[PDB]
Amino acid sequence: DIQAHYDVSDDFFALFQDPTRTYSCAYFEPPELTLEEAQYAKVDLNLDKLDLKPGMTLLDIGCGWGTTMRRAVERFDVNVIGLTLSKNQHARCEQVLASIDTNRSRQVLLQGWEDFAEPVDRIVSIEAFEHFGHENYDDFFKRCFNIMPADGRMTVQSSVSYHPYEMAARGKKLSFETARFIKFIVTEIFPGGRLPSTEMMVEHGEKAGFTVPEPLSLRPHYIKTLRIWGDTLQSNKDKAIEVTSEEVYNRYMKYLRGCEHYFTDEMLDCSLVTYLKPGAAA
Ligand SMILES: Oc1cccnc1Br
Repeated sequence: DIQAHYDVSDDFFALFQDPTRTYSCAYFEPPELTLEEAQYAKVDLNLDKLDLKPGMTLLDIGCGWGTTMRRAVERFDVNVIGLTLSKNQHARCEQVLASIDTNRSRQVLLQGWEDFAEPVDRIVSIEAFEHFGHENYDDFFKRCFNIMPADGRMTVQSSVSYHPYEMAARGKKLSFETARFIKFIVTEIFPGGRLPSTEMMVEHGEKAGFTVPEPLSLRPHYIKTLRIWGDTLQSNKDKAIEVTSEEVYNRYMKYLRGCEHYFTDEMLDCSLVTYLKPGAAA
């Protein structure tokens, strides 16, 4: 109920996101890409790590509006299974996947990874991990390990914080201030969320039996992403307030400007972590 109060219509998000409605870090490689092109570049950055071969099945955990799954089918000629908890995203994904000219299997399930136990070749998860909760991390990596073959690979892209000990080292004043903003994100933007640390993402993966190379930082790309999101929301103030309220407009400008600030101050990061099964190709 208190959390439900923070429910926001998809129409609001459309007033600050690119036409694909991607609600995650873009990849500005090369630097001159538009937000929309950078969102396709981020999908490619993830898929290009997964050693995907024709006829494999890719699981997308938190499949959004289906952009990742569509690009995987079109680029790699693979079957796809998407998991989402959003009825609207589910509806859109079925139609996105049905639209694709292919013989490959395309499936979208209105459920979480907890209830998913089908064999898959590869797994991608782009900024859903912040919504799982710390106590679920061992079950998540065990599930992911067990449903993949000997050459399995997974990418998880997640916003991350630092252990309070690490935060204290970079200024106490800045340490408490960051913790408070994180509390705001996890209360008002992603209610019930939890930012993991990169160390947590890595060590939970290793405990489950994965090889974990050095994670890729997307920090500078998230700064560019949040700058464009904030500037776009600000340019649509009138329409955003009209579609929601002044409260919600102020909340999301605080979020977007705030994240840009703490990413620039290197008190937040965004990690793309690769998880390799022992039999993964070299
Ligand atoms: O299973 C979950 C949990 C949270 C967010 N998305 C998914 Br799919």
